[PDB]
Amino acid sequence: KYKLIVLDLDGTLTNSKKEISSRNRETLIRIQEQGIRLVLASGRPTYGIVPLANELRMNEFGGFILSYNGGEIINWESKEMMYENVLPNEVVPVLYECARTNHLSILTYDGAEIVTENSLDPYVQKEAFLNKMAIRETNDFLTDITLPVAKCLIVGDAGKLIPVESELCIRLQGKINVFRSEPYFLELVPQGIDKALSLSVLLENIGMTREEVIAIGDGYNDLSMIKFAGMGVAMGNAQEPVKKAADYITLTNDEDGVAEAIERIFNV
Ligand SMILES: [Mg+2]
Repeated sequence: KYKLIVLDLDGTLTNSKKEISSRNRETLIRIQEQGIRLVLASGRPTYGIVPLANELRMNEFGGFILSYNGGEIINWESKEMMYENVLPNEVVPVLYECARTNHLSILTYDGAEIVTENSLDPYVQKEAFLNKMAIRETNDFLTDITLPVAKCLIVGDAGKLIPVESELCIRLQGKINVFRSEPYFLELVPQGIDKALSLSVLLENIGMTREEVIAIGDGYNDLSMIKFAGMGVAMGNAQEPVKKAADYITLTNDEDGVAEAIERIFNV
């Protein structure tokens, strides 16, 4: 029946320490050794997902990474890029100028580094810590980044960040996707890009149907993929409308809710 499991990271696969428990790690290696393919799907840049993919040995079992909210899909065994999307270059100065005017930091990603004009902003430091990426600070953001980029982030207290969200939603005329993940992280990613849409592109490419997929997540950004999957699973710490949309509600991330769901579905 089921052939593929898609997992969100923060609040889902990882615990409150942002680590993968021994139980989740061992159940996920087992189910892959048994032939089930794993997908990690996250807003994180690819570099922030890689250590986890390697810990789960996905490079050995044909796993996929869906990074940047679905903007990139990579086969982690072959390292072949299946789906790639970037922001229109011409929108980047508008993002920069809005951040500047609202005195908030903007960042983007350039290989192994986060690039920003303020490496001392605690929210920039938060994103770097989470993704284990060095920060390269610049005084000329637009000159010092390598374009095109898969995504930018504007960061700051929600009270200051929400009006930036509102202003860019209006000004950008739908040209890119604008939304907050954490309350202090404003995601700026290509138009249309979300986890379910990108999952659907993966399935079409590998010849699978959505009835063959389990998706597990917690946040409103996972709602669409939990509905799309044949078996949508909400974490016990999920948003209430996410729980209501799911086919199954599991335990919290800290309670190994991923392993508890997988073990009820498969015989490991
Ligand atoms: Mg999450």
